[PDB]
Amino acid sequence: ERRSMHGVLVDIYGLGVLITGDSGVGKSETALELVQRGHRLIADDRVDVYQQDEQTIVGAAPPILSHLLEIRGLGIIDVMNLFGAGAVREDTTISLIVHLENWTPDQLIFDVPVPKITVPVKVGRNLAIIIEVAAMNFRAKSMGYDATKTFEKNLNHLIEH
Amino acid sequence: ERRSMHGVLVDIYGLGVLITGDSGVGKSETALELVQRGHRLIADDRVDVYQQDEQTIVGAAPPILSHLLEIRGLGIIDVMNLFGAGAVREDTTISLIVHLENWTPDQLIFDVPVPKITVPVKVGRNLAIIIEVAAMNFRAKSMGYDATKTFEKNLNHLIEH
Amino acid sequence: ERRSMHGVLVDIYGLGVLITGDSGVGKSETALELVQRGHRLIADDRVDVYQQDEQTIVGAAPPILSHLLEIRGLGIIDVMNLFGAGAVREDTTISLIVHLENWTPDQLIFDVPVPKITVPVKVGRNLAIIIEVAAMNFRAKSMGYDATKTFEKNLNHLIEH
Amino acid sequence: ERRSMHGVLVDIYGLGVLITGDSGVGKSETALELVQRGHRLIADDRVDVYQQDEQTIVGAAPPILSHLLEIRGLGIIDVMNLFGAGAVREDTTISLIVHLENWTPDQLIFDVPVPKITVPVKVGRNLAIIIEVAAMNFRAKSMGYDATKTFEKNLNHLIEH
Amino acid sequence: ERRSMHGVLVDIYGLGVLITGDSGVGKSETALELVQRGHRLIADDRVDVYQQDEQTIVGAAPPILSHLLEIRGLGIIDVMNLFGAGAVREDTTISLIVHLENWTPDQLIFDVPVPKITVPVKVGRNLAIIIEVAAMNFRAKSMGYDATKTFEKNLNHLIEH
Amino acid sequence: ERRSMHGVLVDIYGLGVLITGDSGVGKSETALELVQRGHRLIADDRVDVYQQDEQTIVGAAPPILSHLLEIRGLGIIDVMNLFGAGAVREDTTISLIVHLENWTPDQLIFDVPVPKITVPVKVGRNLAIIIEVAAMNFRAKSMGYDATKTFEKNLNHLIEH
Repeated sequence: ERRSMHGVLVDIYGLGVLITGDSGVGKSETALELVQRGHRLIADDRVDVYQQDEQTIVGAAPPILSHLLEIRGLGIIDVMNLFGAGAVREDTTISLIVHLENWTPDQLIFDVPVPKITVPVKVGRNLAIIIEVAAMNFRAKSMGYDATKTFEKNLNHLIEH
Repeated sequence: ERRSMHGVLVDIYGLGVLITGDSGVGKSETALELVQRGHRLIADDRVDVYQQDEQTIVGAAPPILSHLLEIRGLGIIDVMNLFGAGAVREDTTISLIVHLENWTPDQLIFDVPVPKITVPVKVGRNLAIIIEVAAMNFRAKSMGYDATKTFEKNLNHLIEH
Repeated sequence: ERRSMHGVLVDIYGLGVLITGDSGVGKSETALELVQRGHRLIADDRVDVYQQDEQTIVGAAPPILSHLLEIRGLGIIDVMNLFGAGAVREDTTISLIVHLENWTPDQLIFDVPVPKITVPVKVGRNLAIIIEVAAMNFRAKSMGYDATKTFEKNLNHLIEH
Repeated sequence: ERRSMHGVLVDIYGLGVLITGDSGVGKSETALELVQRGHRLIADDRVDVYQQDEQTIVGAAPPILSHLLEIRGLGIIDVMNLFGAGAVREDTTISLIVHLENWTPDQLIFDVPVPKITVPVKVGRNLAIIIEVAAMNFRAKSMGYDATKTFEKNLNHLIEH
Repeated sequence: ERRSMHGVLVDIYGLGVLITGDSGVGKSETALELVQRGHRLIADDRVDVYQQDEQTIVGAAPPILSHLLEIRGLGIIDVMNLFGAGAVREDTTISLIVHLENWTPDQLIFDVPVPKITVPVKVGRNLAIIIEVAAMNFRAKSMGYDATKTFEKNLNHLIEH
Repeated sequence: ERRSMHGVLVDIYGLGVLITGDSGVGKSETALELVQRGHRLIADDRVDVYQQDEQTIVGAAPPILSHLLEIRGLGIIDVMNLFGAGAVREDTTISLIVHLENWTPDQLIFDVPVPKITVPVKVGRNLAIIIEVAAMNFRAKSMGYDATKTFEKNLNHLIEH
């Protein structure tokens, strides 16, 4: 079977990232900068997921929404038109989700245990780049590169200075 | 004759765009990122318009303001100095206006019926790119490409799936 | 001797810039976009300064923090890993400081009279580019190019129009 | 009336530039990097000019060639498809022409006295950027900025050192 | 089983592209600009392919060559070091091959019928961008966008002008 | 005392690089792409060096040549005009030299033992990026990152696979 979720599904560095968060927070706008930044859009506002394996989930946009993105202030926008074929992608695996929230103090998952992170929304923060970094990073670990390793490496430096 | 208006007049993709909005909203700052992004500045803070035809209006900066842009925090700035000749332009036609506002719920015009749009200002929104998109888009339509057409095209897809 | 300060120390255009401001304002996030924008990180959150001359001060990161940057939402991040060698620098001279504040109305200095500027934090303002401009500008003056000169030059224009 | 010419007509910085030169030299390929670099394509391989004034000439592509560009190795290419609306433009004024030649030693014009320059083709030369510079420059002069002026300015420096 | 081939295997837009061509032609250098341009390197100079399905082939670098790239003039280079994690990728599917040749006049395939194209090497041609375009294009077709369709569309224009 | 040399002196990543090579090879053109790429020009065609220490040499342009660059096809060019203050720099230390040559088969130094490398000039090679890499690399080593280390690291992989 399949299901539907809110949020926009972009493709960053070939990494399926599903941006989620209470309406108005800035998911469509952020996905627009990401697309403008060379990344691929799959689904905006509403996403149709269809689990492929027991560890791999796929998402896509409902037929009507294809190649489209709404943005409070300009309304519906065809990214294919404005940016060319490299701004859209039919389907993709959701390898990570980013929940855009707001403010408080501070390795989650979701609907079929999928890597998830939550970033706060506040003045002076480019969500587009933070999501770009979030992806680069997630990808970096998969290869073994971790902040912890570098951190353990720095610690030696002192001990053995 | 001629007249003067508040707001900054940038040139995006050869498209005269006049950014307007209550002081402090971020018109000069936004025009600074647009310039840094390769677009041309014509007039900042105050613009002198002089209707050419009955359908074409032109705008320019008062002599003193030439090549200058003020920014709360750094004061007056000469864009010619910091970015070179490609960051400034003497005059230009105002083909579109963008009114930067704030928040509520939701094809206007103005002083000689000129295409106009209003975008809300709120955390997580790169006004510079939204204005860049606004221009690309306005330009796209003039060529026939519309979200509606793509939308009607998607609708068929289902009907004739 | 030496001392320690809060704030992040980036290197922009070979210009040592120390970003300061009440926690949460967005110094680490902003330094992350600057790094992503090709600039070099020296120290994040905490900086260790060691005056070289009576006019030249140097700053560096405590051994553990080396190559690292924390960001509310992704935690500790190794910029060397994500961006390569050109995103980090061991030490550097602090030629300018930028204090990120908020709101009110409106050529300072500090601990060994060092050029300083204060920029307000508010929606619709890319601190990363403003700091980039701040640096370009500071650098421009050192070469004689000033807004004042251009301003005096524009004034003639009228007088001798 | 109208006429037709060989060469590709790109739009750089809103400046109509008609690239010409013996087949195989690299006009289509170069116009492809320029388009990829954010500039607008008007006509490739063959251009249809139609003088507007006695000082202003306009050029456009024959209907079939619209939005297309051939490239030895990939054949016909639709730039609208690959790059979006901002990669094409219907018509434009030819303000400058650049003749791509080869080698020898060293302010021309043409068919209705139009500013013209000739650049040599040889290993280690990015024609795309040289044409970009050629345009920026042509534009810079129109505003008064000239190498000669800067040169006369440098000369004083010594005399009055 | 598996096999080995000459040429470099880059990842462009998530598209496995295997650049081939007589030594000295410029495969490593070109892959270096592509990496510098944000694309991922998998294997340089020598590639180890291992067919996954009967329609899908995979390629990777021999253990020693990992993260490395030789360039006549600088010798061996670690792209991970210079550009960060986003410049390398362990393995990938070879969806297309580009054979860099030279000169003569003018839909091939190879070892398990894989889409292939041949581009000529000659002054005034940025192989990096042509390969970038080659990929965008190959990808564009898979989605239905073709030069032929646009061409048939232009033809109507006249017939029904 | 002081002396003069041929070649152009650019500043890449704050690294003084002196490009040398038989006239016509493409030093000025290459330095033009580097400047366009955000790097700083110090001296073109002719450089005036003045040894500071016994290990540190400085170079600058003769007063007349200041801010200027000649390019076969456009003649003298003022980079300050076309690109802004960030395209020029008064003086700088020459930390590396790159000799642009041509073709044959294959850790030098010079006039006060200065790190030197020689790169071949041939179709399909972006000298601008190779020089950019050359600098990043030289800089990377100074920090300990070497291809050899990564190479020794890869070798273990097999031995201890």
